[PDB]
Amino acid sequence: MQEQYRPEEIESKVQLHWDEKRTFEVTEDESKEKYYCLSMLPYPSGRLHMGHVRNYTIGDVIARYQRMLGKNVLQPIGWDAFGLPAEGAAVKNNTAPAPWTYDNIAYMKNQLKMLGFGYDWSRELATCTPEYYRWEQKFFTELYKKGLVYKKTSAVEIPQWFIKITAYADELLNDLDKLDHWPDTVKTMQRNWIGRSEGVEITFNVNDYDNTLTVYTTRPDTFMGCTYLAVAAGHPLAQKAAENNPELAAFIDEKGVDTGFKAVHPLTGEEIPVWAANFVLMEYGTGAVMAVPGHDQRDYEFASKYGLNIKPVILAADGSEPDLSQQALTEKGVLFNSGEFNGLDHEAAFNAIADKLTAMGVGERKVNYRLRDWGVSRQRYWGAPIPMVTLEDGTVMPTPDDQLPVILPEDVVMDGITSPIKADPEWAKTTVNGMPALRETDTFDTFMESSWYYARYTCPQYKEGMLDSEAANYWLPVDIYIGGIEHAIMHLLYFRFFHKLMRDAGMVNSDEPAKQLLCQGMVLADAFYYVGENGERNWVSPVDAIVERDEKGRIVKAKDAAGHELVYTGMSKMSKSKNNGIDPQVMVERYGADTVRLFMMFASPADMTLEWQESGVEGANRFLKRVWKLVYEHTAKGDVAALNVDALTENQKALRRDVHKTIAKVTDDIGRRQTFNTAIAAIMELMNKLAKAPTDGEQDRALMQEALLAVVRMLNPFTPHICFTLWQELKGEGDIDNAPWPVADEKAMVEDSTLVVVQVNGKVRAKITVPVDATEEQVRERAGQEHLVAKYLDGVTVRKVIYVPGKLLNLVV
RNA sequence: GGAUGGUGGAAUCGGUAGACACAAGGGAUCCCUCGGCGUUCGCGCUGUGCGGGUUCAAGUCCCGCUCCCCA
Ligand SMILES: CC(C)C[C@H](N)C(=O)O
Ligand SMILES: [Mg+2]
Repeated sequence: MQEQYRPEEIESKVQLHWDEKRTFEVTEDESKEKYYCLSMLPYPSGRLHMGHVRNYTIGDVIARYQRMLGKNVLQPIGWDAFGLPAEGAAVKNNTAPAPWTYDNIAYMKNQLKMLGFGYDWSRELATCTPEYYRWEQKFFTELYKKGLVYKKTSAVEIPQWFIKITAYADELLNDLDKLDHWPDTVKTMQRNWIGRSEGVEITFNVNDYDNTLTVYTTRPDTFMGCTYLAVAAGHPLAQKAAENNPELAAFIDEKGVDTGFKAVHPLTGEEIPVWAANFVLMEYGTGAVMAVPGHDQRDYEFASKYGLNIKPVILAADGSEPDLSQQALTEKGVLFNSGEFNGLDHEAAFNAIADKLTAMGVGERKVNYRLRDWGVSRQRYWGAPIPMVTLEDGTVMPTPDDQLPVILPEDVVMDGITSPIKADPEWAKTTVNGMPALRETDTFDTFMESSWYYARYTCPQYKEGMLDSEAANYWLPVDIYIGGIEHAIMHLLYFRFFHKLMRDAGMVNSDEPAKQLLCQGMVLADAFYYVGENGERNWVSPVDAIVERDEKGRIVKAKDAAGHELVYTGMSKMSKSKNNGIDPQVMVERYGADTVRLFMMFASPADMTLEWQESGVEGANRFLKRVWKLVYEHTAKGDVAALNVDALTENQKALRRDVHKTIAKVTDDIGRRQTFNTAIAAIMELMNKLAKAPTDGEQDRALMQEALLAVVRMLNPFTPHICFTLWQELKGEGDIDNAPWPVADEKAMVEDSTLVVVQVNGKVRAKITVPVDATEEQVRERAGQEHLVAKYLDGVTVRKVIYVPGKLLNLVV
């Protein structure tokens, strides 16, 4: 064994062994319990950033741990390879999107291998390849035949293809209650985004107008407080009046403008004015609202700006008429100033007033949803072509199966204005049923590829369909999905929906794609800036800052190499703007992958923010050098005898108890609690003890052998290169990757003594060690033999005692 | 959601606050030491943002407070 730990001499050799032996390649083995650990696949942007390293380190810890528990673990990797960034870069360089993408994949693939993530590389997918995207083209035609896809002109104004996600709204909503192992914050975000609401549609007659006008409200209980109506800019009434009204005609093309039209409030008989307003969405509900400025903030502002009546109809929480001098009272409450409805509380008032309007035939209950259909068309080159075609006679139909995939041409030259498949008017020309035809030139929203990759991983070379259901149903649902909270209302909603569409096409037999979602925290770093003589802030990398600390270590002044004085702004999100990014490649090359992985798992709980500190990375590196050292010194003395567990000293028994208690804690921390920082802390604390243990007698050496074999396994999911090597040095059986996770020996953990905390009136006065089965009377006796306790008992009376067996004695005195 | 030492963080049915690490400072990569005040080196007093309550006992439970356009 080498005396020096040299990650450069170890990491690449171990990594080649994983490739040569295909260690992490797995099949659908029905004799093993499966575990599917998935991390969100990266965009091939150029290089890994620290958030990738944290995300993928967390998955790999879990994947390697679950393998050591004896599960059959799938951990796949791939590339979300279409999208805008490659078009930018093709343009800026001499190039095309494809070759730039493929070069970035190679480079980042190598980075991921250098970090030693145990991926099933045989299942690696790049989404920009036709062997991948053909299936989303085929599935899209299937969706179209099922009635779930349509074309419409909208604005986000050009024609677009839409998938009917609103047909699954109620299921996407209901199923949130099955996702106990998703964070509440993500579930709340999706609930709010889907935005189901229960309201009322209300119709008014309008003076001098051939039609009625209808609004949607979730607050019909405030209807007697309605002093005006507001319509969206592009509303047919708003448009009708704008014909004989310059001001309004002027406004539609851009706050509000009086239509001049008067609506008849149907409960009070009063005429109220109809405005056109910019806060009223033509797309949601009817594109018109009944304005209640006393009780909706937005209506409150509009009324104020135009001097419209503000009428109070809801009492304050304490029963008092509200102060609307400042703002709306939005709190639901008891009605007043509302005729027959006065005194009714919210729920009663909602239903009373809905019932009346329904009976009068001017309103009705209505469920609306904020969720819109999913616009999947993009006027961009670097994406999967939409498999639709237009015949000469005008009929739009799917691309015929015998012309799928519709291949995006990769050898193109970009001009930066127009898509090459759009600029070359020959590309669109095709033949269907003899009759000539035009194929769609738009490409899919890139969220298309990421919405099903997690399923394709289960059968990545299957040629007979998007999925081989037997394989998909073996692996799915994903057991844990790791990726950031920022995907909550886009990818994390789309992948739920696409799972359900695949279920309903018969391809999978489960309702939800992932059991647990773990959202890892952001990685932060110190940020500094100086003010140039031009008054501009120039941000200086903490890498490049020279701080100087006070007597206790607080930063109290700082400069760059150029002598500029720096203001310290604390820890912040890594970015280009603040100049505080840390390149993970530099740190892997400086310290080795194992150091980097360990620091990132150690520094903070996975779901909390992580503060990068090079001094912590250095600390992680030193710890690994201490582990290396202990194993070097122990293995230098050769083979060990069998441990004799019955003849151990009390000191030996305590160290062994510490080894096994550590096994139990680290097990519970990694597997149940998912607190990896405290797992590592427990291993460090044990390692400190082990470094102080004798190692000359045969028994001391057998005990050390057992401890080190346990420690190297426990560290392995974090630092697998060093551990792979240390295990061989210890003469552990086979490769560490398939060694069993240590299980704590209950006999080793039995205590023969226990520590009792002796309090006198609630305040600690001693801590005594007694035989483990000492009785309450014996503990008491012992407690009063302690001068430190007795001096608080001197000439005073014990009123009672509290005893928690083997733990605590409190003398109340 | 949060608030615990100079910092990151620990404390898992209320029961030894500050594990582990960093910074630090000192001594010879190994040993210590380390919340604050005092110390006869045994400990004592005090302490989890502030105020109150419950309890033999509160970081943990209760109440109040201060602070980081979808109709
Ligand atoms: C799952 C995808 C939307 C993830 C994306 N490729 C990213 O790195 O965030
Ligand atoms: Mg503080």
